[PDB]
Order: sequence, then C-alpha cells, then structure tokens
Amino acid sequence: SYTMCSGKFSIDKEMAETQHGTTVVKVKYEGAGAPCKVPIEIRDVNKEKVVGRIISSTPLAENTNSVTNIELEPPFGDSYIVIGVGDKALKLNWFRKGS
Amino acid sequence: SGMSYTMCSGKFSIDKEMAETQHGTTVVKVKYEGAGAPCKVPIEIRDVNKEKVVGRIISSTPLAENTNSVTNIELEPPFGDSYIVIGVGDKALKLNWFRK
Repeated sequence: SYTMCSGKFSIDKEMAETQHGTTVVKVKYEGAGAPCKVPIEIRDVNKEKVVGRIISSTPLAENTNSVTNIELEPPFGDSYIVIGVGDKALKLNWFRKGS
Repeated sequence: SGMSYTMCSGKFSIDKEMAETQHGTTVVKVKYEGAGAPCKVPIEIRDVNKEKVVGRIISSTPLAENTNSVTNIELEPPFGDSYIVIGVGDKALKLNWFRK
C-alpha cells in the first residue's frame, strides 16, 4: 500500500513504559514522501531480528513534521530499537527483566 | 557478532531484470545510486493477499557495498503473483513476479 519513509526522524517524546508491560515512543517525521511507513527494526541482545513485537498497527508518518505514536512489546533483556533508515536513523536501547 | 549496518535510504535501479535460475529460484541484480554505502538493501516480499512472506530471501543479507555498486539478489518467490519491493521512499522499485 505505502512505501517506507526515506527521511529523518526525531524523538518527539522519550520511550516510556506503559501500565500493561508495553512501551510507547512518539516520533516526529522531518523528511518527505509522506504518507509513508515508519521503518522499525527490533533486535535482541545478540543483534538478531525479533519479529511481531510491534503492537501499533503499521505505523505511518501521515505528513511532513507529523508525529507518530509507536507502541512496542520489546523482549526480554537488552533490546535495540532502530527507527528510520540511513546514517541519521534513531537508535534506542531498552532493557526488560525476566525469570 | 558481525557488522552492523543500517538500511539504504537511497534510490535503486534495475541493473539486470529478474530472472529464473536452474535451481528453483530467481535472481535480480540491482544498482545502488544513493549514498551512505555500505548499507543494507531494503527488501519486502508480499504474496497475492498482500501478506508478508517470510524466509524467501536466499542471499545472505544483501548489501550495497559502494555508491553505484551492483548487488546480486537471490530469492525464492512463492507460487502465483508475488510483489517485491526494493528500497524505500517514492522511488522504491516495485516488481511483480509470477510463478507457475
């Protein structure tokens, strides 16, 4: 339906835990080609891809300078979340404790 | 343990049209016209139902090594109509493949 956003993102609101064991982050799309899909990759402690942990139904950047809400269920341990493409990609770290 | 690259933001073009191989796969060759290389080639494969299709990328994770570099991409697309998208943005290459 849509293609992935080629542009830059910035943090509108810092990543935060929710009441039900998920995380939310708000991001601002500074680039062009909107409406486009927000690129999101989640990797685990070994930098292996982790699938199906994106709770929000596929995140879009609707316009230029639009703000997008992103809900995730990151996995156990240290996870690495990358948003966007290219050099300017946002790189976020999260830690979740388990058994 | 390995290199950590990001996805290529730039434009791609077809260096060589998608073609069937002798061993039940396809190959396509693509040229990276953009910047930030070496970066990862964005590749998505969807089926007739527009549903993601997993583990059909045979090539070990495809990279664009340099600017104007040519990357060989081997895939095992599913039966029927598949939709392959390469790169990001408006200029993303959109390929429709039909397999019998």
